[PDB]
Amino acid sequence: GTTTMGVKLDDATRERIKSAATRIDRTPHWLIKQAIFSYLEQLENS
Amino acid sequence: GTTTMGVKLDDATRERIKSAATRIDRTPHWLIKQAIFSYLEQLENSD
Repeated sequence: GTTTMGVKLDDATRERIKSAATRIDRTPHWLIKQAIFSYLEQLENS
Repeated sequence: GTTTMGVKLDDATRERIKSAATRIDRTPHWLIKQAIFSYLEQLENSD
């Protein structure tokens, strides 16, 4: 029960993700999932 | 330019995104992008 979804991002955003992930010793993939869970927690909380 | 990167999501996460996106009149793709923007801003800001 796992699927790969494509997210279309401009190069500026991609580079922001890469830089941020490295700083926190994470992969860009982790960073995106963390982003998703954080935003979902904020929407679902209400 | 533009790049497409694959995010590996389990079905529970995929359905949560779909449900929440519909509730806010958006697509799952938009929601993921918004999540990214919001998280990056919080990550980049000085406290």
